[PDB]
Amino acid sequence: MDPVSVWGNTPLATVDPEIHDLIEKEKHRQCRGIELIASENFTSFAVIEALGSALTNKYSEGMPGNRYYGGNEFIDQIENLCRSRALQAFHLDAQSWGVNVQPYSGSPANFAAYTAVLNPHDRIMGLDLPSGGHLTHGYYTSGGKKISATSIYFESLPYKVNSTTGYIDYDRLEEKALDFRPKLIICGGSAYPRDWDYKRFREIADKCGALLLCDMAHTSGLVAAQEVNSPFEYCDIVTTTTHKSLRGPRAGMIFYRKGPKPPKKGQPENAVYDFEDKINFAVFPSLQGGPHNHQIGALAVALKQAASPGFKAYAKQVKANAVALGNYLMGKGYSLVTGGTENHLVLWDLRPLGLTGNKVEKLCDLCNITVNKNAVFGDSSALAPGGVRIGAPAMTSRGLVEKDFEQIGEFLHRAVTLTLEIQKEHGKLLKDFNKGLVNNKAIEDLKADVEKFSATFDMPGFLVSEMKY
Amino acid sequence: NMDPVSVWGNTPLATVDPEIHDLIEKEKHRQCRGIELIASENFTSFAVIEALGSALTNKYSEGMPGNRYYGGNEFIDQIENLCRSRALQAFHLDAQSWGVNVQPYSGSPANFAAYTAVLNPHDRIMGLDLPSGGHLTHGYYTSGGKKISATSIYFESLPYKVNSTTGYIDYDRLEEKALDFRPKLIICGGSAYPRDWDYKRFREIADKCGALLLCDMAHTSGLVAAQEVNSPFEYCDIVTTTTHKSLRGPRAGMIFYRKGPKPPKKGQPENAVYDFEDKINFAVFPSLQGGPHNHQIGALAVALKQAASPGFKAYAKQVKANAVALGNYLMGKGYSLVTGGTENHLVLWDLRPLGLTGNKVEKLCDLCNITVNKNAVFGDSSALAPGGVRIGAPAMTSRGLVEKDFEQIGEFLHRAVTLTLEIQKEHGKLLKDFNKGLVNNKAIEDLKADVEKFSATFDMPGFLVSEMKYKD
Amino acid sequence: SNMDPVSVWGNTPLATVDPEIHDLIEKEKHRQCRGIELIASENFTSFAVIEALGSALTNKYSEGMPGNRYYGGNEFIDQIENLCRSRALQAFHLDAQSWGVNVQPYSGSPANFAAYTAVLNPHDRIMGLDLPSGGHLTHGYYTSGGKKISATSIYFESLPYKVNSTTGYIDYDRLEEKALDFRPKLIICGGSAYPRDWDYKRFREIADKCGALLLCDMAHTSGLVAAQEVNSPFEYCDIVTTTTHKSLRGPRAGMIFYRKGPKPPKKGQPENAVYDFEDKINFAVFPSLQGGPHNHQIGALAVALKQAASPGFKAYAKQVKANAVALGNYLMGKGYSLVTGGTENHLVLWDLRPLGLTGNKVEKLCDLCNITVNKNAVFGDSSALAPGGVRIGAPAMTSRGLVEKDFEQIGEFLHRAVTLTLEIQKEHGKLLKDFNKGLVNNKAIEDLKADVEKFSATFDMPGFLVSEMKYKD
Amino acid sequence: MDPVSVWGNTPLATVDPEIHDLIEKEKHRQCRGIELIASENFTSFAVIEALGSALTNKYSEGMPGNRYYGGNEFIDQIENLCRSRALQAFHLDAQSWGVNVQPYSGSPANFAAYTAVLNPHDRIMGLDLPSGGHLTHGYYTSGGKKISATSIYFESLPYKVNSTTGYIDYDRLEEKALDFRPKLIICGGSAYPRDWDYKRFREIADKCGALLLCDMAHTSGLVAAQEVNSPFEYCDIVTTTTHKSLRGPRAGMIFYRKGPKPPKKGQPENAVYDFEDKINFAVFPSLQGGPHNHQIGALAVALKQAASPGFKAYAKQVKANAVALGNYLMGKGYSLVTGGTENHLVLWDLRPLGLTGNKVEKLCDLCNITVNKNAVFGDSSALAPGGVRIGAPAMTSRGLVEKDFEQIGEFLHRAVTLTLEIQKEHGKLLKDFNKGLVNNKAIEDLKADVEKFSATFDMPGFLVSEMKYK
Ligand SMILES: Nc1nc2c(c(=O)[nH]1)N(C=O)[C@@H](CNc1ccc(C(=O)N[C@@H](CCC(=O)O)C(=O)O)cc1)CN2
Ligand SMILES: Nc1nc2c(c(=O)[nH]1)N(C=O)[C@@H](CNc1ccc(C(=O)N[C@@H](CCC(=O)O)C(=O)O)cc1)CN2
Ligand SMILES: Cc1ncc(COP(=O)(O)O)c(CNCC(=O)O)c1O
Ligand SMILES: Cc1ncc(COP(=O)(O)O)c(CNCC(=O)O)c1O
Ligand SMILES: Cc1ncc(COP(=O)(O)O)c(CNCC(=O)O)c1O
Ligand SMILES: Cc1ncc(COP(=O)(O)O)c(CNCC(=O)O)c1O
Repeated sequence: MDPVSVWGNTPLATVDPEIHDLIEKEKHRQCRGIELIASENFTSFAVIEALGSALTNKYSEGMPGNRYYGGNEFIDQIENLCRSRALQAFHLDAQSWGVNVQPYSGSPANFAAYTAVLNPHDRIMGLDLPSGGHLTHGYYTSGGKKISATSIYFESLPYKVNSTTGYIDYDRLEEKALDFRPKLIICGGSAYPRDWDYKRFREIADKCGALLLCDMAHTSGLVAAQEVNSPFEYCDIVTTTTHKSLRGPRAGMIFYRKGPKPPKKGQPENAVYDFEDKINFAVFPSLQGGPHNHQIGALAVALKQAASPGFKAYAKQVKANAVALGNYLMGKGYSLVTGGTENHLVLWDLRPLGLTGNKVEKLCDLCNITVNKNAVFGDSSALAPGGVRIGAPAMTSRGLVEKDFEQIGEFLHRAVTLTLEIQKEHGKLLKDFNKGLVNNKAIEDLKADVEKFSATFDMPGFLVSEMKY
Repeated sequence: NMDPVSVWGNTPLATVDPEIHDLIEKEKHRQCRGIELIASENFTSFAVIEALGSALTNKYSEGMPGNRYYGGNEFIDQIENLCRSRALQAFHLDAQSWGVNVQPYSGSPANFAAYTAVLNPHDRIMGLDLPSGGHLTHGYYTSGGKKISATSIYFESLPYKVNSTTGYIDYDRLEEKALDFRPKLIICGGSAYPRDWDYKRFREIADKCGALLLCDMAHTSGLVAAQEVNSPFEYCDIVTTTTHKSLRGPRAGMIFYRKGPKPPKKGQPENAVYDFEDKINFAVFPSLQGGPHNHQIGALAVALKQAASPGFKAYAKQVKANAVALGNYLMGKGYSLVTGGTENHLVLWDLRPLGLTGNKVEKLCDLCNITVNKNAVFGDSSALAPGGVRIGAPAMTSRGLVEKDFEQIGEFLHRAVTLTLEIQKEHGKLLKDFNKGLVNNKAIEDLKADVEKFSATFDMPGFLVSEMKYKD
Repeated sequence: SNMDPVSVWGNTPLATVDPEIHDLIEKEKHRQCRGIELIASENFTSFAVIEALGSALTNKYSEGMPGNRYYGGNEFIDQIENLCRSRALQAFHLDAQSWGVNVQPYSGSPANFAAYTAVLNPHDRIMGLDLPSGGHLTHGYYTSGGKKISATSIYFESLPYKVNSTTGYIDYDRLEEKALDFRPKLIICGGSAYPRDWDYKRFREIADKCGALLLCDMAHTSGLVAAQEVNSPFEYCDIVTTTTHKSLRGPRAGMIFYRKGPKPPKKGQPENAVYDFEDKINFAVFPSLQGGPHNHQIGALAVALKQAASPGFKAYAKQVKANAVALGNYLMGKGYSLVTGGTENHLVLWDLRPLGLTGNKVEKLCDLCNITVNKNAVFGDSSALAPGGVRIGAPAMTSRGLVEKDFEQIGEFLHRAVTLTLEIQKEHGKLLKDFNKGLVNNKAIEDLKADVEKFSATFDMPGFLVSEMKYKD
Repeated sequence: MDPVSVWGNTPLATVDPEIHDLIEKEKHRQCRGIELIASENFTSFAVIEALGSALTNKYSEGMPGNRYYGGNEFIDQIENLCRSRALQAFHLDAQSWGVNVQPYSGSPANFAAYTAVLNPHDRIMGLDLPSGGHLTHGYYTSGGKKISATSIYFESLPYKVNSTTGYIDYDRLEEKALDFRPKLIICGGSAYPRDWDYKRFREIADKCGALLLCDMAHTSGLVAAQEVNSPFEYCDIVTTTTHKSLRGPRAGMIFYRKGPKPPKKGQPENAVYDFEDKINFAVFPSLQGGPHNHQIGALAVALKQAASPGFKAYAKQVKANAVALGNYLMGKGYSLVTGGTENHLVLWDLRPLGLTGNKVEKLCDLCNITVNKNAVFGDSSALAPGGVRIGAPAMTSRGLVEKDFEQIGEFLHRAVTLTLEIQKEHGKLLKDFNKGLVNNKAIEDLKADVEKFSATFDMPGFLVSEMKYK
């Protein structure tokens, strides 16, 4: 065999220079560009140290103090600490709320949450994907093609935003819920630029007999910082990712109510919530196997970080940065969904200009401007949807303030002005528009300007001064 | 006022979070000061860990390489491409005949994705019964009818069993059951089965009943990569696996699927090609998962390189030799091993002839720094107090232990079980009474000290012991 | 310990084998011709139909299709079933290369469940008219409280469409909107208490927009359809189901019509594409859902389908519609509220809530007066026990020969019944147990029963000779 | 409009001469041949008079006293009498049993019974169709094709008879039930020639947690006459048709337990059965609409007839006739599944002779001998199965006794010998064999002998001229 030191203790740069080289290049990409994917962030080195740790070695199926394996003395303390810090980060009373921190990621957390409270084929309603909801909110297409497993194993009827204002159509939602009678109503979304009227969602849920779940994955950092409405006030269950605005590792959690139910006509006195055992069982043994304890430890670190005054100031800045970027784009005459934002992102409708989102995402990516084409209301094609989604969390984490985001706006303005000029000269068909991308001097200049701008800012997670490139 | 970036973002865990830092340091200590015998556990390499804890965690990359839903994946695509190519290479697969998806978060998501790819809800599956050695996700429901795995809720499961006396898979009963039940999918591979699999026979059975054949090689994938056990790829349509067990990688999953022309079947169009790739990819994303965890994928690409090396082959040989040597020691003491030995990395130990349940042995061992898990054995209904303990060699073999060290582990386990027997005789079989013997017990203290001394004489992969906070 | 002679058990009349059942049937015969039968789904079928219904045809097992049976001995059963199917196509003026029919469903609800089983997998999506809006149980009925009632809401995923709250007409825009979000595999039209005709053309437009199959359940108006007195669903629907005992005036049975031959031009469908319903629908009926056909029903149905094709039957269906209108006009001449303010078919749906009444009260008092109706849900109802309406149909009494002025008398009898219901309620309270107290020893109920009976006995009765009947007064 | 008397009172022979002629030809066919379909019977004129009556005109959804329509004063009394005569015919205590008599037929009864106690995709086990079970007992084929909706809306795992004895393999049933964990186990069958160990079925159901349902459709008449084991002693639910050995109209019935549950380790004290409301709801409003009241009335007549001493003697004779036919066939060296019968039918395995049942059924049909081809153990083809099923109820109703059924045995022996000869001349292929079914002198002679034989017997189901006084 090989001595332990050789295969087991040698650094990555020697054991696997090919992968090491690719990681170093990805590290250089991350701080040499403008990273505007609304679901991305740059997590802390401390989170990354817990992530890449011996915690990966441990099997710990079960719950702390009730495991299927020996050896979990410290894994249990880690998971317990993570759970308690999660309640604290979101200002929850442990007698009123519990949390499962084992979901591998956001989509597993939602599927487990649904499995906990729903039987196969029970009805759900979530925000329609083109209106800003997530895949796992029951997404099938307007052509009736079932995409998400949440529209396969359950019966989805999505609700939509107002086609002209972009705000959730609460009236239609209530009418729909009353006809369809969902077992579960989901709120929260992936590309909705406004806050959520959780009070109205509760009102509606109560009127049709549904459970109410909020998926706060995108805004969970703003929620912890109390910079947006808290779903916990009104929802039975709250799921979330931990890697977005929360700035943690890639993981999920499922919060659930505990204790006495609020008085409701038709329900016994002393009625208590009964989510905890079902939610735990749905994560394990129903759906997952071994928890990823390096994720839980990393999560515990990020949850402590999210409770700090500094994180709260970061969340304020994210919102202020998104507003300042949005105001810049509208000041150039561009069209934002709902005409502004209340959170970390803006949804920018490109159809009034003539372009689809893949065109500007492709050109932007050539300029080290990382966005993602994103569905907008009415869209039927995931290849060429009508908009781009831009978020502030990632570059806010690198220290940027409003003026820097106005310069980001300026770069996007240039990128889109180039996009239209390439379209007005080489056509609207895709491959014909690709022609204007090869050896484009204005792209190279925009790229050079973007790299120059990006390199002026700090980078969490790792030392620029030690990276290979 | 926002924190300066370095203050929250560039400072070490030791400073940002002393509590978690200390707990990770205690766990690192616990990992090298005991004997780790959980068959599904391993100690992965520092190189794997360096990729796992990396900026790769920052990137959203839904889709496939070259077909993503986000910009910025120039290097993610190369890493995932590399990871998939090394996966095929590790298992000696022709890329015209096999593809792989390396995005599943873990083994259970890999299986549920593979099922979702090829099955509609409520379709029929057949896997090894859990008390016979099969995994949760192979359709586990209890002998009392209680649906446990979601793979028994969203699909219709009919488990097959081992022979009640011999402990080997009853292939005749499996075929008879399969022909009556008519499953869409037959699953092989196990979690607590100590023998190799007659995959050729599984193929014949699957052909007779029209079923797909999937092997879950999570436990033995390391031995398969080293060609130390039967390869499921010769006969199975689909192979799922985890990567953190005998394969010694990160925690992740992998789905392998055939590609290219299908073999001849009467009633098949000629020039018929497999059609798994698109379905399997689609099942993983956008059907079930969201963003890949690229730090896992990167770490996996590193582990797959390490598993394709001569030293890993010799590791896999040693793992098997250690399990055998340990099984022989235990059996020499009169202990019952299911199937009377092993052909892989684990032994399944039936404690019932001793008048013991595995939770008692597990608890006592844990106090002695011997880390095992209680395990169901044939006929068990209690997951709380099943009739067995399961012992594996991958983890301690990765620390450099050879047969004589595993005979020593056999003796420690012998002492552990003898002690458990003594506690029970003094205080009683009830768990509340038995626990009364676990407190201030000098022989537990003594066995623990002996285990810690033995365990401390071996190297540890993954981190430098000279660097750890708790060296004593 | 000996076997009875065959004739003793097997050839003796009901009147001697079973005096108690014979007497009860004689009392039901008396009941049927001595009151006013206004249940919209009831009719009085012919003696000829009844003679086929009670026949040796009941003795035969004939699973399968004519010429492809699982039993021998079907030489004549095959000819009867073929004649029934061909007469079914002819009664609805269907080209046999464009339409086929299955005449084995035991009744209307089996017919629908089979039609759905043929074209749907379990949990597939369906949209039918909401029951309080006029749709049938088997059209996906679950309550506004979310309780699944019909198995069609258990084995399939239902989303009902509704009428406009104020007008009572189907809200076609809301249906289209709902269909586009819900994406049903099947849209159902036809109803049980919808008093207007159906815009089948619009249903086809909606169904094509969402890629759904389109099925019409014409159970209630099938007689009016055969007579070409209402819109024909066959122009626009893929599948048409129906009972045969309602306005069609036959036995209790069901039928499933389905298209055959080339499919009309649709972008995305291959050229030379043909319908593929026949095998699927037959298989759903048998072996999937039913066992042996009820050949006495099929024979009787064959008789009814011949009778439905006659000039006299078309005149019947015109008189049914004229009678319903005359009755509706009389009722709203008194200020009563009919849903949609009138009718285009055989029934009216009478919303009693503006009177402060529920249908179960009116139904109970009517029954005591020999006026046979049924309480019936109206828009917004949640209670099947005490719904807000009563439904009145013309088919049964029209079959006894009643014309418009007779139906205006019926309206007056109904007006008197509702007035008495109001007085009993005013005097005895609105709670059911208190209202019931006013139904005992009530002279006006006695008087109205007497007037109804004397009116009722002035008309003929199909199905049996009143001159042979045991209870002639 | 036609006067009422023209369209509505004129007899069938004038309104519709075509259908009248076909019915008359069918009556002639029924009394001129030998009717051996085990599921067929000749019902009484009294039953038929109730079936063809003004009861067909009434809508009566709901239960007696709780209808969705007015006017049910007398339909309620008819249905109540039907239900109580159903309990009486099967010697059931009304405190311990209820019955729903609205199922349109046997298959509707079973699907409703299952819908009452099962959720979609719940697990059931019934006797495999080639082993003798019914379509509605979860039938999918050995090639895995779902055939019955009971294998589509529910999850079926059939249990089989012993391959070599033809008797149900109870040990394998138990083993299967323990592995599969069905919610419902069904017993009773369509082509099983032996009685059922209901005691063992109860033991197996108690052991795996399942409800136990008997579909007694084929033997219900023998059950009412207490000539076979009663399923009611051990089963939670008993479904049945009424038109087979029970000699009634085509209808279904669902019996269900009521009252205190028998002592069971785990069940709370004072536990009561809770089937009634669920069974009623499953029939209506879940699955059916309006009851067919003319069937309910005709059923009430048949149930009174089934309670009689003469019907008990009929049931004895059915069983004696099946035994005598079975012994005659075996005496010719033919193979019967299980080597005999304990009920009304014999299942005849034609494979040892190189024959499939469709050939025998076709030939027999040409000779006015009405049988049905029938699957036997191992069969995959429904078109050309391995056997023929022969039943005694119908001929017995015409007064035939053991010697008459031995002559039937001889006609069957002649028919099969004649089939084994048309297959030497013409070949095993259907289209080939089929050529010998035209201008066959032996077929013609056999048909004439069968005719002469059948014409010597009485026939129920028309009115006797002397009784034209009442
Ligand atoms: N053969 C085999 N052994 C194995 C596993 C496996 O999948 N297969 N496991 C990992 O792969 C662990 C055991 N996984 C299990 C998880 C839940 C239950 C179970 O029956 N849970 C019920 C009862 C709980 C109780 O009794 O306290 C429940 O959760 O309610 C059994 C085994 C370790 N050993
Ligand atoms: N054991 C048993 N015998 C019985 C019946 C039964 O239900 N069970 N039957 C009454 O209860 C009749 C047979 N009923 C059957 C109906 C359909 C199929 C069947 O498998 N049909 C397929 C194959 C068609 C073909 O091969 O041509 C199909 O319809 O697609 C089999 C038997 C008479 N004998
Ligand atoms: C055969 C098999 N398949 C899949 C899994 C699941 O892997 P994850 O825990 O990553 O989901 C396991 C885990 N079994 C763990 C054990 O046997 O102890 C397994 O044994
Ligand atoms: C609202 C929401 N919920 C759950 C998830 C799932 O997280 P995972 O990818 O870890 O499964 C996402 C991810 N959406 C990513 C994006 O909006 O770009 C999300 O936006
Ligand atoms: C056991 C059994 N159960 C139910 C039925 C169905 O009855 P209906 O055909 O009325 O739906 C049958 C009919 N089997 C007919 C035969 O054996 O020939 C049956 O044999
Ligand atoms: C539209 C419609 N479809 C099907 C049926 C069912 O017929 P059966 O009862 O034979 O199952 C009805 C009966 N409804 C009766 C009524 O409206 O009063 C109906 O109105």
